[PDB]
Amino acid sequence: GSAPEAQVSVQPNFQQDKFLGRWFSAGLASNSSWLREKKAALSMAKSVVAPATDGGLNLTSTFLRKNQCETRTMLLQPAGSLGSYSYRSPHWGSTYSVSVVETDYDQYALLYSQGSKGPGEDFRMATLYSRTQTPRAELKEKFTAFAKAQGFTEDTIVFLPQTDKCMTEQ
Repeated sequence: GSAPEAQVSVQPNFQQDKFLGRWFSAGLASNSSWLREKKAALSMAKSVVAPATDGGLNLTSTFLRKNQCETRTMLLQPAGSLGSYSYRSPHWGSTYSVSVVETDYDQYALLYSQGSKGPGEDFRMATLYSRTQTPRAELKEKFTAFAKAQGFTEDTIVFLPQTDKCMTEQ
């Protein structure tokens, strides 16, 4: 039948090693009311990408709320081709393909999460992971203009600031 590989929203022959690492919260984009109700609950956010034992990817996401920091692990599998992984929670029954459109850890990275459930149904959600601790108003304009070019407005774009409220490591 068909052949593997599928650049649905991934990057070229990039090195997955230059995509991992502890990423910090920056911004996001999607279509839902919850996206707004979450902005008010802004807090610590740290996603650490790590190779999965099942040849996939296990990233740990940090989150703060009510003076409490809880970590969330997610073991994703390969989508036929490295540089891309889809999360499938059997306990719930929801699939989501995660791809990497762009990556520039030196400043930020572009993620792509697709949602599918039932006859068709498609969802678009981009994740901008900022590895820098010094935002640039010029980049903010570069990001806003980018999402704008994709026919998307601020109404479908959330902001995820970064704050050292809690952390620990060697």
